[PDB]
Amino acid sequence: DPMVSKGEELFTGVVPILVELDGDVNGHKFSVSGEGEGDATYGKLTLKFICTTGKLPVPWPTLVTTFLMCFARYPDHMKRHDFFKSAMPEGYVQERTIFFKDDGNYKTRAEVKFEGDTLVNRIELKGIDFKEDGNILGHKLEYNYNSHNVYIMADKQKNGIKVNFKIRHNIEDGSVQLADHYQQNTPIGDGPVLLPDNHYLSYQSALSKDPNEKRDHMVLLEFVTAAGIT
Repeated sequence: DPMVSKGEELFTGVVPILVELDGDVNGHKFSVSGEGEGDATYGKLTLKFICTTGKLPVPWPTLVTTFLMCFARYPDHMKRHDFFKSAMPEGYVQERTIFFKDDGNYKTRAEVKFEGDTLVNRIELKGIDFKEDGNILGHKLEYNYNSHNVYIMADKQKNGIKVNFKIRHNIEDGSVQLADHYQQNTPIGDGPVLLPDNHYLSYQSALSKDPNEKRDHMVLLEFVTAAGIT
């Protein structure tokens, strides 16, 4: 399939990644930069993020889903369903509204595309209605992350896809904070894209720190694999 071979071709080796994010949550403005690489053949990503404006006003775990589905590993028999890579190199826009249960919500807009040989993810984030002593602004989330499934379905009306899933953030008291994610992806180019049948992506994530880094940061490792179609 010429289309599959196209995107595939762009992600055959290790691809350098650049991440830039500008956010504002409850009047607190901040910026974050991230770098790393992705290897779609194995569905692996490795990134290091640094808050360049000082201390991050929100917990790092809350930004994991915001900070690259195009690096997912799609089994051979599911390659014709890989919307993410078919939209490259022009890219796609990834929009979300993340609802934190009993708390505020994030509104994000990201552009994911190639700039030379580098995959860039430019993000704008707006957080509103957060409680001053809730789990987010109160920094009560643990520095860890659970495994989750992301459900994908076509949105032929917009020549793109709709995505939905719930994240469970562990709270320091043993309880959990739910984050409902509503997502929409549309291509940037006018070119054709692959619209998939219903399926999902399994995500495994591990968070760490760089013992040598004095700046507020986060090291993220992700494993992503497509599934749901026999």
